[PDB]
Amino acid sequence: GEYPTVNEIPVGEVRLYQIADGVWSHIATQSFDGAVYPSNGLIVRDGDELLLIDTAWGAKNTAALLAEIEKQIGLPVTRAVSTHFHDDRVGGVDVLRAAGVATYASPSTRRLAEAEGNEIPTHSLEGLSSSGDAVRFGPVELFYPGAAHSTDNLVVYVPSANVLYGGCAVHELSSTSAGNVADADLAEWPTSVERIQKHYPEAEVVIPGHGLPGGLDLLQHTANVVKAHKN
Ligand SMILES: C[C@@H](OCc1cnn[nH]1)c1cccc2c(-c3ccc(CS(C)(=O)=O)c(F)c3)c(C(=O)O)[nH]c12
Ligand SMILES: [Zn+2]
Ligand SMILES: [Zn+2]
Repeated sequence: GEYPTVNEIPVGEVRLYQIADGVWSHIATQSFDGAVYPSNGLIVRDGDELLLIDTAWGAKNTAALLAEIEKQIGLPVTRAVSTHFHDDRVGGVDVLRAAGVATYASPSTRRLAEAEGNEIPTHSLEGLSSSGDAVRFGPVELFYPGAAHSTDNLVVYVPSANVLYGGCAVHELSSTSAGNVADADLAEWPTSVERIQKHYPEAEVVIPGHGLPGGLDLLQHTANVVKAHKN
């Protein structure tokens, strides 16, 4: 019943967590540079189909994700959106594509994934190239807040449930630094978070790219930890 953590997640297994009616997060763990991390994605019911947001960080994790969705939900995943180009978002796209899932990302994400040697979603999401842009995609809205954790990071809102999935632009309340900042814009990140706060003031649940969901406080906390990292 509590939100899953690594201590409950061996690398290779996947857990789902009900967030709201027709909204789950998925949680998996992965090793990277000799340390183990959790990471989140999202599942949104789309009538009798499912929309997936982000892979489960790796090929075997993503296969395990699909099997867990079949066990717990039993509806087919038909589309997936990756919210930036790092392996915790696109690693497993090849598994999805071989399982019949149509994979999508912004052109920016596709270019960055290709340049870095990461797996590449098939379809380009236009209409997201300027900060503040939003488009509909099934039961969600996709929003480009500006550069933050990465230049291409997207945010996802589920209007039926007022669920804000921040992806890696948003950190959990317990965080003590801004995570993996290799590709970040620390100077722009607070402005991008401010755009998220102005756009989605009625968000009830906020989900970070890694760690525990909470409320709107995650947004201000993220700005605070990023500013202190920069300083
Ligand atoms: C898949 C990959 O993405 C980075 C990358 C760079 N180049 N290519 N891939 C990745 C690999 C390994 C670790 C991470 C983390 C991370 C998240 C939170 C904390 C705890 S905290 C907020 O208090 O600091 C952290 F310590 C690290 C992130 C992210 O922050 O989103 N992305 C990671
Ligand atoms: Zn990332
Ligand atoms: Zn991340």
